[PDB]
Amino acid sequence: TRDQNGTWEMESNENFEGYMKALDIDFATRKIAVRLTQTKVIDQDGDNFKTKTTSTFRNYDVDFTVGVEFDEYTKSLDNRHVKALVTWEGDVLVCVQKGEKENRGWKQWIEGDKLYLELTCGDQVCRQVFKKK
Ligand SMILES: CC1=C(/C=C/C(C)=C/C=C/C(C)=C/CO)C(C)(C)CCC1
Repeated sequence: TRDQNGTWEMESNENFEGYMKALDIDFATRKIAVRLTQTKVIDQDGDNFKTKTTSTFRNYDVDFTVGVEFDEYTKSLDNRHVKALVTWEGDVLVCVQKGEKENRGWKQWIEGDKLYLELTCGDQVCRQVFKKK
């Protein structure tokens, strides 16, 4: 169902490098970042989300309200401005990031005690799995 609250520790990371390549993240950053285990912290209250994604290298925080379009500045990533919109499709949390890159966004959902994240940009898809701590 729709409750994504918790501290979530990465179990699997697939094609993170291709996704970052599609974002044109620089070589040295990609090569370090592809090594790392991530932790995701999600505070969800009704439609209000506060998320922190953490690694030993760099963190990325984004806050949003479901159904409310917002300007996302991807400073720790590819450093672009996108117009993001997060909505529910069934119990899948879907984000479209409109801007320079085509097909850019992500989908996040819970199955049991695991959180699944699919990150897309261009023709690249990264798939992550996290275990609830
Ligand atoms: C590329 C890249 C990273 C990946 C960040 C990502 C992919 C965060 C996704 C946020 C989402 C989907 C929030 C949903 O609640 C980190 C900062 C780890 C290391 C440096 C470069």
